[PDB]
Amino acid sequence: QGQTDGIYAAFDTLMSTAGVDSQIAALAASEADAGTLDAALTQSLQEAQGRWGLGLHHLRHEARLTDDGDIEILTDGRPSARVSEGFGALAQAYAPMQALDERGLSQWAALGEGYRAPGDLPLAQLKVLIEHARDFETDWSAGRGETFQRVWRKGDTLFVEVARPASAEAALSKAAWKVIASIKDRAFQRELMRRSEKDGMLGALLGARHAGAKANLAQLPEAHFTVQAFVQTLSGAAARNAEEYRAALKTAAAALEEYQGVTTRQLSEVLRHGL
Amino acid sequence: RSDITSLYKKAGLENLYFQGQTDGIYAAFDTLMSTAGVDSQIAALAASEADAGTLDAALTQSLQEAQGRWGLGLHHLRHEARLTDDGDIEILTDGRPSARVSEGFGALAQAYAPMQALDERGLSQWAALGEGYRAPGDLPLAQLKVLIEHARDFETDWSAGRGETFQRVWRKGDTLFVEVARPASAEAALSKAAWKVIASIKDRAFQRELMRRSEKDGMLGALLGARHAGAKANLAQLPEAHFTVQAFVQTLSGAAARNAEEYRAALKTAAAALEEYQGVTTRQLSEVLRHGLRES
Amino acid sequence: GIYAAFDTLMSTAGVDSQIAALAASEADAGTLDAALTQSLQEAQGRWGLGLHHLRHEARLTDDGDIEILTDGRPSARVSEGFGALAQAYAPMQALDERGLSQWAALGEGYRAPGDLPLAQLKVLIEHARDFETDWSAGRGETFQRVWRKGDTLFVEVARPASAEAALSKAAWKVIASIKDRAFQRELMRRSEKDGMLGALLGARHAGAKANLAQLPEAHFTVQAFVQTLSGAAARNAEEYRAALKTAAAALEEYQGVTTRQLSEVLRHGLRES
Amino acid sequence: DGIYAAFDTLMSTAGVDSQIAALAASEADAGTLDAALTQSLQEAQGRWGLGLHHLRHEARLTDDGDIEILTDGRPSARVSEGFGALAQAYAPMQALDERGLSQWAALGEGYRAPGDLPLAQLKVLIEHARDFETDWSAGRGETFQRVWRKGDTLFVEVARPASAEAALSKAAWKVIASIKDRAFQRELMRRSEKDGMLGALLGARHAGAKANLAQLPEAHFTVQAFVQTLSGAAARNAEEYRAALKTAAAALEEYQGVTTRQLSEVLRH
Repeated sequence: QGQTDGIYAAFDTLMSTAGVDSQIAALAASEADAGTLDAALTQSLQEAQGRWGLGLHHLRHEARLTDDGDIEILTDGRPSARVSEGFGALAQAYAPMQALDERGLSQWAALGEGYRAPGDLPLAQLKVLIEHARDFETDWSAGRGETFQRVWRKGDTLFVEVARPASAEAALSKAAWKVIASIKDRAFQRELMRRSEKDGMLGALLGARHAGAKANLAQLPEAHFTVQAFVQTLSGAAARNAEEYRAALKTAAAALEEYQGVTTRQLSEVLRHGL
Repeated sequence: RSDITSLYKKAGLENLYFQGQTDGIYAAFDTLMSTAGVDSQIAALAASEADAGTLDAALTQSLQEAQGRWGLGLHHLRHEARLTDDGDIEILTDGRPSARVSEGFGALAQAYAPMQALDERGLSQWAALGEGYRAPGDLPLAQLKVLIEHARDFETDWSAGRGETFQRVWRKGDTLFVEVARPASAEAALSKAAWKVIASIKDRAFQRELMRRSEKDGMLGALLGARHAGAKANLAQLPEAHFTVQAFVQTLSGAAARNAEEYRAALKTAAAALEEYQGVTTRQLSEVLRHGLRES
Repeated sequence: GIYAAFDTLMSTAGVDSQIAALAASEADAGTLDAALTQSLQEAQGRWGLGLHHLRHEARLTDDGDIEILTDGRPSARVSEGFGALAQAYAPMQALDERGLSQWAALGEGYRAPGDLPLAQLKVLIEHARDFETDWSAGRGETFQRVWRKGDTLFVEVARPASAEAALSKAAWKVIASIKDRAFQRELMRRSEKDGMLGALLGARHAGAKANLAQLPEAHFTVQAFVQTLSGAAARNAEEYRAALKTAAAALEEYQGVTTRQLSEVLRHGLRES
Repeated sequence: DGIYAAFDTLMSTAGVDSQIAALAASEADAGTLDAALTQSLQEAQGRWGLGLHHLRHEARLTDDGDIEILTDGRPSARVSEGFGALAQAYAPMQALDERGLSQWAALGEGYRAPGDLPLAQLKVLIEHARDFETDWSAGRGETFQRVWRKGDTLFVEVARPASAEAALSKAAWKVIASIKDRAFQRELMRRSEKDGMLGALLGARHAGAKANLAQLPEAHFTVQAFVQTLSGAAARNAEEYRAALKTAAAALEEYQGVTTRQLSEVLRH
């Protein structure tokens, strides 16, 4: 038996947690050769990995269509999960692959086994690496505004990663907190904050019905995946220029804040529409 | 006739050169290796009945070490040597046959020439790590320190070093390679060895005779009683007429390979070893040069 | 002053220009300019730089200098140093792997093989207008070529040599002739760290090492000799062959003479040290 | 005002189909017409055998409407002045020897190789020399030949000298041998012993009529030579030269043959 096409909307919804607009349901109606879909699915998955912050830059990520219309997610050519299995299935397939420190930062090297420079490396020395080394990679270091950052290079491309780890459940809940906190009507704010004692911060925002809220509480991809990182890349000459590097670092930090605000804005709109 | 006299003289000198050498293609390879300062003892392995695989490994390891001395600039190629069924030794670069030792040493030099890319200083223009960025060879040590401590595979250009040398450094994986070079043609090396011989003569009369000759024909010609280029032709079959020590590669690994001060120490070690190897010639050639002496 | 500097520069080619004496004789500016240009052209025919296609001139300047021109344009002034002269010339040269010039003496056009059958070269010498052969080997490890310009046949024989090598050879002659065993041995030991010349001069340190690089002998040396035939001789192939022998003899002579004179200069400086 | 046809008629005597009148009738400008006039003149000079290779040949127009002829930039003749006028302008510049061959060197001042060089030697000059020139040497079939190079072009000239008067006498001969009445033929062939072939056909008086009727350029110019050129690599290939030599000899045969046949029709009509 062959499955359905809700699979494509589900994948789009998964991608949206990473800040990626994949438009796979639309491409699916274009009736383009599977090759086109496999290419689009894989491209989107790779962007998503850049932002989820699981720390799997060393793995080969790909997604393909299957004989029964399913979407298969693979790492290093090994199947990890199918979208039809649910979002928790995928995040749980990924979890054993991670190596995290007590801050939630990946301890895997983007370039793989080898030497990594220390995170506290002064800019004066990092500039020498950028200008005159070939491949190199640094460890995490503290950044501005409670972020963490690292840089590495592979071949022609320089990668600047800025991260602020958060569990999906806590990012989601904190987003609901921000929606409630930024209310001007003290009475309405108080009513919502009291409702959350029994319904939860998110359920208090009244997504829909009682069971409908459950449908929007435990199976949501936002409860399994969230934006923890942003990766900004430079190529060619730009990849060996310290000024371009600094600019990319500022860009990555700014983009990180923007993408970590999506859940708050979305829940804010939900509350607006619920009134 | 002049060609028969020359034939006799060349054969006499060759008999003297390979007197005490053991084995045939194996002795030829041992002498080839001795030009690079490598004591390979391949004939000894063959005499001890070692199996063919061991001998192949020995040939290859010795060839690689020698490539680190000859100064050809083929660090980017894989060098192998292997025994063949017809009694030869086949020399390969990147897995492709390039020469056979039975064809002579000038043939080996000719086989390598199309692969070389030497600048006007005699230094190779090829990167040891192949296509890719190379750092300036005159970086401040404070910046080269960063590359040595924290980079992965990196490479610098040649620059002058202390004592009329040239130097560069690169890292491949776990190993830091420190190369010190002072180019010198095989012919110039022969001239220098003959010079050391003449300079060491203690009989002033004979020494001044040799010097007098060295003004018209060369240093080597003075020793061999021959005009220049005649004296060279007499040695054209010997490996010393085609290969000599032009460089020395000192390696560091482990923690020492990310210690800038160990890098600075390795430069001095490599330069010392280079000067030592370039001050002496092969034992065999020395026996040849000192044979046709009247006085001591 | 400058006149002696020029005479020295000319002596590196075996050319005895005698400019210092001519100026001391109160010769007029024209006579001196003519002598400077004549000597310079003779020297160009022996330095082996390979600039036969360029016109070489030299002339006095008001401020006591000598200006050296190629194709009528200033190339260098003597007061700037001999390394500056060699540097001025270097961009104009095109030396092959043997040190032989790749330029055609006649400029653009066809050049014949240098290994051409002698019976055929005879035809070119007898019946051609302007023609030119490429380089080829000659007698006694020399190289040779020939070309025609109008009524004159030019036969060039070359034995390329490095100026620093000839300078080293002269220093070696001096050391080899020292009659004081202890001192001779001292210099021979010193010549392994410092060079042959550096040891001779005591040039142990920088600055001295740089000063011995400003010698004209460190940049120019006799590498070739050009023999000319004109009139009927310029179309007689046997006269051409004779010219090869004469030019080779002249080259051997000038190389030997200039090295011997350099040796005597260095020895004199040593004794006066 | 048939000046353009007159130039075409002059070019006809060299075997040159100049088609100049075709261009003037087509509103060609003075630039292209001067180019056409000069081009045609130059190749005609190659075949007339005048021996003026060392001079620059140029043909420009004037306001009155005539092809002014110039050599080395100096005016020499004008078409409106007649064809014999042109031949007389050229005569003082020529230097023909006792064989009808020019003594002038095509390259001008400088060494000229002797004529009778073995091909083994000439091969060398072709392969390895820069500019060179040879004197005249006899070829096959009572022809004469020489070769010279200038820059990147090799010039191979083959000639069989013949005066215009000889051209006319040969045309008249060929006409007479066409006569199908041996009696009339025998009378004419015998009359020629005192009048010449041309006089035999003139029929009134040789000495006078042959001069009074000298209105056509055929009385002043004919084909004596052919110059074939090679350039680039071909100009140093001994085989290309050898082929060019034979081609030029063949072409000369053809052009003298055609010119004779054309004279036949002119004399028969």
